[PDB]
Amino acid sequence: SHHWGYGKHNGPEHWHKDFPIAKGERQSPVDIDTHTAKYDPSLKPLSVSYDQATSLRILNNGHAFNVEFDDSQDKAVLKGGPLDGTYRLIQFHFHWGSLDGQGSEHTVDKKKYAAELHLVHWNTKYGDFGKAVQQPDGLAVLGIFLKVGSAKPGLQKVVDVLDSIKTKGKSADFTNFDPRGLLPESLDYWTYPGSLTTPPLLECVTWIVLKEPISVSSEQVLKFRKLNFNGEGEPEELMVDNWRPAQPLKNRQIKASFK
Ligand SMILES: Nc1nc(Cl)nc2c1ncn2[C@@H]1O[C@H](COS(N)(=O)=O)[C@@H](O)[C@H]1O
Ligand code: NA
Ligand SMILES: [Zn+2]
Repeated sequence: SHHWGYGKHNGPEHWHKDFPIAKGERQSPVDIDTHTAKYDPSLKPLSVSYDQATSLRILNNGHAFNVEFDDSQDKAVLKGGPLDGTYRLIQFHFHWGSLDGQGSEHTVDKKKYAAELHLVHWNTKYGDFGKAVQQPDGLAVLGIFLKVGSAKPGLQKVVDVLDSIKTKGKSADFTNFDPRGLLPESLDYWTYPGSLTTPPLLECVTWIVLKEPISVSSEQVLKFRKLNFNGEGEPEELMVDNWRPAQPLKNRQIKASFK
């Protein structure tokens, strides 16, 4: 069993030893250089259809927390933009910092945001998530940057349950949460082919990164930083800086949906 994390001893610079694809040709995240990304007038409109989303549970996995959805049918899907076909929402999670100046995985002209939200979807033509991650077009991850300013009301239900899942392996019922409340106003985006940003680092993701960040309050993000990487009763290691830094772009082009 693997023992990866974000510390000096088991962090991103170590991952390549168990997961050699870490040094691959389409690794994520990347820096988005806004003056090199090209507007692509042929990107179709992005369609976020979350009306029938069914959230189930929230889990501290020792790396982040995941809000899990019922993906047994087409209840919450992402279509359009660069995507062919239908991608089903399976979960969302975040990456964040110890301080507001770092936390995001993607960067924008080298700017790091305080946090990044990842809504993870799988291509329904592959039948299940485990089959989808074996395909170059198996996943679509919608990435949303968080900056610290005004509170995000649609996030507070998440923040308030975190006290009940402080430590690794803890979960809580998390029904009737509406992920539409985490979106910015604009769906303008950048897109590029990449990977999972955690082990196993599989090169199966179409990344769609929204240009407009959402604002969250310092109180909201401070509560993210009170979670623990450790399990119950173990010495406290605060769950902070659970982000992978930018990876080489290699032979890839980042496309913009907007001028
Ligand atoms: N052992 C594993 N096998 C497979 Cl098959 N998938 C896995 C995985 N461990 C994590 N995942 C997924 O990868 C996302 C992280 O990557 S991210 N930041 O969204 O790019 C996580 O939340 C999960 O969905
Ligand atoms: Na916003
Ligand atoms: Zn992620």
